[PDB]
Amino acid sequence: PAFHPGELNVYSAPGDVADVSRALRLTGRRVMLVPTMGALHEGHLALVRAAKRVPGSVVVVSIFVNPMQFLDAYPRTPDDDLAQLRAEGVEIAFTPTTAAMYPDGLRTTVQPGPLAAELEGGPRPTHFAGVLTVVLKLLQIVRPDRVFFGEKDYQQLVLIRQLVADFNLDVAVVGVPTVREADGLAMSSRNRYLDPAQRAAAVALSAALTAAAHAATAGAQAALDAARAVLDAAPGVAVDYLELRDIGLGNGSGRLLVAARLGTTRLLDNIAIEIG
Amino acid sequence: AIPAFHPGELNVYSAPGDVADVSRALRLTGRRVMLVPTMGALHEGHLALVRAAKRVPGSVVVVSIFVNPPDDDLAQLRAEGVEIAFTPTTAAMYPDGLRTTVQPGPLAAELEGGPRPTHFAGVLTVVLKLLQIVRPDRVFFGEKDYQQLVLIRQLVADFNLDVAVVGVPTVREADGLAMSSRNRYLDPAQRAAAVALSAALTAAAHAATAGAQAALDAARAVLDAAPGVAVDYLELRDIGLGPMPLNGSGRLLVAARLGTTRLLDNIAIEIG
Ligand SMILES: Nc1ncnc2c1ncn2[C@@H]1O[C@H](CSSCc2cccc([N+](=O)[O-])c2)[C@@H](O)[C@H]1O
Ligand SMILES: Nc1ncnc2c1ncn2[C@@H]1O[C@H](CSSCc2cccc([N+](=O)[O-])c2)[C@@H](O)[C@H]1O
Repeated sequence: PAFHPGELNVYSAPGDVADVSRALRLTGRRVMLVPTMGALHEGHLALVRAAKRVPGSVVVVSIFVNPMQFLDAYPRTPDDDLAQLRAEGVEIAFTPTTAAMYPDGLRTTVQPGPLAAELEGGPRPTHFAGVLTVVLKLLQIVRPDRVFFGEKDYQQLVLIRQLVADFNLDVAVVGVPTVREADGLAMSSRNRYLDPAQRAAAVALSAALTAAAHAATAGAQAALDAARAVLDAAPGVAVDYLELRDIGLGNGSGRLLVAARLGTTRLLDNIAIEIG
Repeated sequence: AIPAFHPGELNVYSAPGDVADVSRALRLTGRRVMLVPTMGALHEGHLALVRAAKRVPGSVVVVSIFVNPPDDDLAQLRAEGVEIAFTPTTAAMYPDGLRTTVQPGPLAAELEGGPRPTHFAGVLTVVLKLLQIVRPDRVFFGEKDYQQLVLIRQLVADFNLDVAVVGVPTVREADGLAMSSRNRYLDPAQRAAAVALSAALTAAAHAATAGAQAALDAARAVLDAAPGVAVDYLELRDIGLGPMPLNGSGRLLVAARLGTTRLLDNIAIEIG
């Protein structure tokens, strides 16, 4: 497969991107991987820009809607995605087919640890097995020096660090802070599914979290009650969970995580919390 | 700084990071890294794996010795001209206990997975780890554990691992008995009866010109002629351990208990 530096090169075949990545590493370029499900927004572009700033980097952005972590409802805009990558000066997009990634269906897979059964995994007990299986595959195909994930999906980031540690993967996991709208709303491809009213109410998630982070000088109870009060004051926000955990998602430094529904649209957000 | 490596000597590393660093450094110097996973207690069967790895031009041979949850073994490797032994502790391999693991496909529940339903999840997890630590160009496994070999091929294909899996033919005693450290536990009567596994398989392989049923019936007759041999299974499958096709290549696998000693063997079969 051909590779043209300073241009966007799109490969669909795992063998092609593997070959190009290997070649590029051999010539001294450091391979950065940004796994995505497409429908790219500024949150994804922050990942790309973090990748870019690593000197000598070549940036691979994968776009794959992984059926195993689910599907028909997921936003798909491939045209726009590659345009954005071109604008960002990304040199490699990897856009594999389902058949190329899963020629044998679900055969060997990744079994995450107990964290996958909790929070996002509570009602979706196979979700993270899906995510970790695909991320492992992407990591083996691309063999990046570093792989970039958003903090917005904090439990996912934690589990990917677990995958990496547990399987001795020779990749550094880089967590990138959540990119937010002007009012604080965490950027998400799911935000498009909010009407004007729901969009207005949705600010309560980030407002609750930031209120909690500042309340936290008064202790964990204060922080949680501050967040709960903001969410309770929000018209038509239905809370699935609001949980304060250790940073590894098992007191002093923690992470406060929220998941809520606005209509049918389920939103997530989380924030660093320092107690005292 | 990259850990010390002395060419032509047995270099022993216990730290995963150390062997990772040396393997990476060596491959950059134009060596091809060969991995031979073992559980120690080495015999000629394991040496055959080592010798296969050694004959690859440019090879550096990494033999791991690890029991999934010594000086004699090292002497044998030294004598084989192996340059790297990797001897990690359980704590070094599992610093966070069992957390993320590999879930094999359904083949792992069959055959050997009958009595041991989680056995292969353990093997694939540790093999995946060793692969990621050492990043070998090729990894060597004996055909004696054929189902394990097939499952490792599935692991490598399924997770897109960039390693060649090399199956090495089973090394046998003079009478055909597959070499295994367990053979030592057999008393004379049991050791004599144990020959029936290999004899049954080789009979089947030659009977196979007359078809699959002839091959199975020949093997069963041989096993039926042996006292104190409790057959756990005797199965003819295709080479990937799916159902046997009407003709073509297959594999015949047997497992049996002699007292408390469980023995396995298997053989290539060509049907008709
Ligand atoms: N507002 C935001 N700010 C920062 N990062 C954000 C973000 N919104 C999303 N992201 C970040 O953009 C990425 C979204 S997809 S990457 C995870 C994944 C899961 C399953 C399958 C596959 N896959 O097939 O490659 C990949 C996440 O890293 C998210 O945390
Ligand atoms: N007679 C024989 N002939 C050829 N190969 C033989 C053999 N006897 C044994 N072997 C071969 O010697 C190797 C034995 S150990 S490698 C598999 C394993 C299992 C569990 C845990 C771990 N682990 O913690 O790294 C590794 C196999 O490749 C076997 O097929």
